[PDB]
Amino acid sequence: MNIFEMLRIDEGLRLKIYKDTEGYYTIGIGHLLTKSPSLNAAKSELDKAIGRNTNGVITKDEAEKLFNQDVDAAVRGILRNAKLKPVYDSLDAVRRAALINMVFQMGETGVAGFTNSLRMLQQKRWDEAAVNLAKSRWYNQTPNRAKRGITTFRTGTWDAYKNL
Ligand SMILES: [Cl-]
Ligand SMILES: [Cl-]
Repeated sequence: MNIFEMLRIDEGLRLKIYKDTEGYYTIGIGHLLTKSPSLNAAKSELDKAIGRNTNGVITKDEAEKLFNQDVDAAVRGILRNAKLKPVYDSLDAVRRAALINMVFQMGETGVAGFTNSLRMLQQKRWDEAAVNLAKSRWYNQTPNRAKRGITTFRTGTWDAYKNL
């Protein structure tokens, strides 16, 4: 298991523009296009992202290319973030993947906001961090996904994703 396989399980793959859990236009493997309510605005962002007149539909390879870019960006946002970097550096390989997943899902800003949980993860207080992570809009709005990430931080294994 690795970050790519992990996120692909969590986000799925869709080749036509769709609306995410928050109702925002997205495509591919969880690639957010825009927060705007306009489909045209989404189609325009899509074309700009792909480099061609897509008409709201992309191919598998194009989906994968956005994905590779998105993971890369997530990793880079963590390393440039003063609050995130130290946490990430302190963690083992499996848990690092969980942190990338959260950033990919909620942005660097969103995660950096989990001040207390981050401090607990840095301290390696797994059970405590897991309890703190659950006290969030993130867990209440997308519980199954959040549970998978929380278990990963708790155990340091890929258990929550094997079978999926
Ligand atoms: Cl882009
Ligand atoms: Cl969920």
